[PDB]
Formats: sequence, C-alpha cells, structure tokens
Amino acid sequence: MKLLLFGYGNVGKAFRKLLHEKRSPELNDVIIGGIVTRRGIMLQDKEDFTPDLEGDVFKAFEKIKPDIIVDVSSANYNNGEPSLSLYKEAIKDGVNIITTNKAPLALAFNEIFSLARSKGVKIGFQGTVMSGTPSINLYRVLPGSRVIKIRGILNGTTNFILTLMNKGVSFEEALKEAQRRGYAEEDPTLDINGFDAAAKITILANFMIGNSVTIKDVKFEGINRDLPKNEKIKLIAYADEKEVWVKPLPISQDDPLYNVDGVENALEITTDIQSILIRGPGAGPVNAAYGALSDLILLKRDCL
Amino acid sequence: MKLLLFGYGNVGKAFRKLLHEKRSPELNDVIIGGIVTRRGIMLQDKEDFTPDLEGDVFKAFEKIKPDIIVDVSSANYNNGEPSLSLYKEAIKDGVNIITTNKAPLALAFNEIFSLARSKGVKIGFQGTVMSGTPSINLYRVLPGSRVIKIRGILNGTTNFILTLMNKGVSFEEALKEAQRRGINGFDAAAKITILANFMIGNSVTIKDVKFEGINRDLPKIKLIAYADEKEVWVKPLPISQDDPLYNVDGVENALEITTDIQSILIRGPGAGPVNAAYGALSDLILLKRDCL
Ligand SMILES: [Mg+2]
Ligand SMILES: [Mg+2]
Repeated sequence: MKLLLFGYGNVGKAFRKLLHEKRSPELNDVIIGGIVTRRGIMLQDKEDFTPDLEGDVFKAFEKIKPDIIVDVSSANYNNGEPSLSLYKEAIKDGVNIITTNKAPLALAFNEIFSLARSKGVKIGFQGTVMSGTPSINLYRVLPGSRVIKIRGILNGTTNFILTLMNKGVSFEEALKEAQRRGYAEEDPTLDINGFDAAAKITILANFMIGNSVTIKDVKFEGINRDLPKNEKIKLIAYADEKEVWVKPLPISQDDPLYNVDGVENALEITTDIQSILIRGPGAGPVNAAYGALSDLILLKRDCL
Repeated sequence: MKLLLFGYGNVGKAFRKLLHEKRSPELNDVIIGGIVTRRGIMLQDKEDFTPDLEGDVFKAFEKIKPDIIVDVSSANYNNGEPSLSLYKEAIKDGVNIITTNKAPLALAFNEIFSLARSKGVKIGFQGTVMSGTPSINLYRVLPGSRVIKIRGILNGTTNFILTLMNKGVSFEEALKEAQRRGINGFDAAAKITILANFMIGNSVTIKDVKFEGINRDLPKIKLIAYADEKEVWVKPLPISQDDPLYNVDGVENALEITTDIQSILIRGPGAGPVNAAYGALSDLILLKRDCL
C-alpha cells in the first residue's frame, strides 16, 4: 500500500510517526513512496524532509503512482488548488484520497464525491472536522439516520481565544498565546475571520444533511473584541436543510456547549431517531494526524 | 439475509418498523424468517404477533435456520438464558448475532467472544450500551488507539432522579416525580461490564463490579460508572463543576473514552424502544457492509 504524502509540517510528521508505531496490523504493508512540500519532493520515508528533486505535487503523483494520497497540506480557499484538480485526477486513476485539507471539499464537495462515487473510489476526510474526534466517522456509524440539524464549536484556535477572554485575558494576549502554542499561524486570518469553521460546517452540511452547498453559501463572521458584556462567547456553527451559518454568540449555562473550552470542539447532531453530542480536541497535530490514520485503517478494512 | 427476531416487546416492534422504513440499500434483501416471544413462534413477518407454533427460541432456531439472530428480548440477569446458549449454538453454525440484551455479555463476555473470534463470526452489540448513541460503535471508528479509562452516566432514570434532588426537589418527591414520567445501580453495572470487556480487555463479569445505588440523604451528585485495567465500579459521586459530565442532566447517557491520543465524550438519550432498536439496525447495516 503506497502513500503519497502531500504536506509535511507538524501534522505530516505526526502522521509518519503514528504509522511507524504499528498501532494496527492493517498497516504492515504500508509504504511512503514520497512526501511533497513547498521545498520539493522526497522519494524516501525519513523523519526529516530533505528534497531529492525539484517539483510540485503533480510531478510527484505522476512519478510515484501511489495507491493513496494523504493530503495534509494548508487550505487554499481562493480556489482549492492544487489539491482540487489533484483529487479529480487521482479518483479517475482509482487512487484513494485521505485528507485533512478542508478547501476542496468546502468548494467542490458534490463535484468530488459524485466522481468518486462513479469510480468506486474512497475518500477519507475525518481530519477535516474536529481532527481526531469522530465527526465524519461518527456519521458512518449512524447509517439510516436522517440528519435534521447540526450545531457546534468547530475551531480550536478561536475557542482557546474566547476561553481565555472569558478569564480576563485580552483578545491580543490570547492571540499571541495561541500562536506561541502553535494553534494559530503568524497570520491567523482563517481561524479569526471564521473561514475554517465555515469550511467545516460546509463539509458537514454536504455529508450529513445532503445540502449541495459551497463555502460561498455560508453567512459567516469571525471573532473581534466588540463582543457582549459579561457573557461566555462561542463561535457557533449551524446548519439545517434551509440555512448554514457561523457567528460568535452568547452561551447560557444550560447549553451543552457552555463548558466546551480551550482547544476542545463539540458537535450536536440532531437526527430523526435522536439528538447526540460529541466532544474532543479540535486542534493539535497528533490529533489531526490521528484522524487521517483512522481513515487509513478504515480504508484498509474497506469501511469507508 | 434471513433474520430470526428474538423478542417482540416495544424494542422488537420498533425494530421491525425501522427495518421496513427502506432506510438503506443494504436492507433490501433482508427477510424476517420468524419472530419468537414467550408465547411461541410466528414464522411470518407481520405487525401483530400471533403464534403459528408453540416452542421456544431453540425450536425456532432449528425450524428457521436463519443467517442472523437479532436478540431484543429482555435481560435475564440470573444466568443470561436462553440467549447465552442460543448465541453459542448460533456461532457454531456460522450464524451472526445482533443483540440489545445486556445479560449474556455482562455475565459471560469472554466465553461468547472467544468462541466468535475462533469461528470468525461477527457480533453486533451496540444496543446493549446507550441504545442508539454510538458507544461500542464509537470505538469502532477509533482504531489503533489504546483505551486507558472509561467514565460515565449509564442510566437515564437514576440520572434524572438525581438531577431534581440537588436542584431542590429532594429524595422523597423526586422518587415520585420520576414515576410520573413512567435505582440500585444494577443497570449501569451491566453496561460498564460490557464496555470494560470490549474497550479495555479486562475479562470482567457483572460480579466483579463494586456497585452502589442512590441513598436518601446525599450530602451535584451523579451515578458514575468507571473502568480501567485495575477496577470497574458504579458509585454516586458529587461531581466537580470542571467535569464535562456536570451538565449531563435529565434522561441522558454520556460516555468519556480516554485513549493514549485523546479524551473524547459522547452523550445521547438514555434508553428507549426506538433508540434501542436503532442500535440493532445500525449493527445490521454495519454487518451488511462487513464493518463489524
Ligand atoms: Mg522511496
Ligand atoms: Mg476551480
């Protein structure tokens, strides 16, 4: 089982590590044919990235001919590239996709999944929502339930920030602390302007409801310190059959989301049978990589 | 695929209704070979139960020769019978089991599952713990992680009664108020036994659980089930405001799975006929997909 690993920051390295910890027998035949980053292509499975050749992901894909692409690269919300056209071409080749990269599914879910459905190709995408906390994969074990509405906290960075702000730390200081900790990048736009949460609710509305939505259809706002006096604020993502949105709201103590704090995330799934809530870490590179690994083993069991 | 439905109270009625609701392409070829109750054997798929033959689940097993036994009969916590010997005969014939009956698994998990593993037979058992809220099946989507500890609220009723007590409506009134919407912590004890066998690998039976139910004058207390490699117990505990279980009130279950990677918690409605039947139905589809 040959993997092409696209991306190698912290999530990529954590993925490589988990895989080599032999946590499952389904993973005995798994090889890393290559790893591709901004700095080139490494045709070897080593802990540190040293490129062997110049080139992008398309060149790597053509040279390696993997069985699976593991996509842990950064979300590009402008157009989803190069991941979007990379997924389309791989699926046509009967190449499976495992992704934590939100952008292509947030932009072109129906385009991706129809084509995957037509070619019998499997897409792991647990890592796109709530990292290693089953969200996509939770729904997989709820077959035949019809989802009515979803509601949750879907962004680790802004939750950690709004948690600190509830404790008397300023927006600015909670920002710098999220960055020192790695949860937020030097440019935290996607988190703080709410793109990330909006991407996630888009994916969930697509997969769980069956709404044919893109991130364009989502009315969203991020965080900024013009927020309510004496409230615990949460960046709430919502979707049903009719609407999908993300906004920071005052949370009351009776809400099952009130105490979902720090990098913790939660999802409330209301179905025709029941209303369930799941909670766990929303960020952390080990967590995100574990989402991808969960998909990998599931793919190996033919359970995607 | 031919089912034998064992039990036809509310859960079994709810399962038969769900199955014909055309919920999945996986369920297009599924037929009910027969339904068994304590009054006998109906060899037909109908809404109303009327016996075609007298005789027990063993006679029905022989007469129908099904592919799958769906067990939604009531828990017999004395000895797990007839389900426990039924399951053994089933597995030995290559017949899969989907169950909501806690008792056989709570009393003799290792005996059932060693047999099934050696014979290659899949068991669906989601409905035994937290009904239709993925618990057993949550851990199925957590592959390659090691479960260090479990914690939770595994009985809706006791949880609901405890909710009113701390709120003001103390033990006497809360007892009576509960019955209007309708205690020793036994039911949580069976559920935690199953969770400990499957997720931790502790070869526990119900007799190993140190369990105590609610008292009259509790000095926010919750009925808490817990397991790890060392211990399995159910104690009423005053729970800290920092707990993610603190807000789990009413007729609700919740489960905190702690692995080497992460700590996750799932919460849903406790136990109900449609919920319970949905757990069995989920397992059925999962089994059809070969994902058990
Ligand atoms: Mg190589
Ligand atoms: Mg485009």
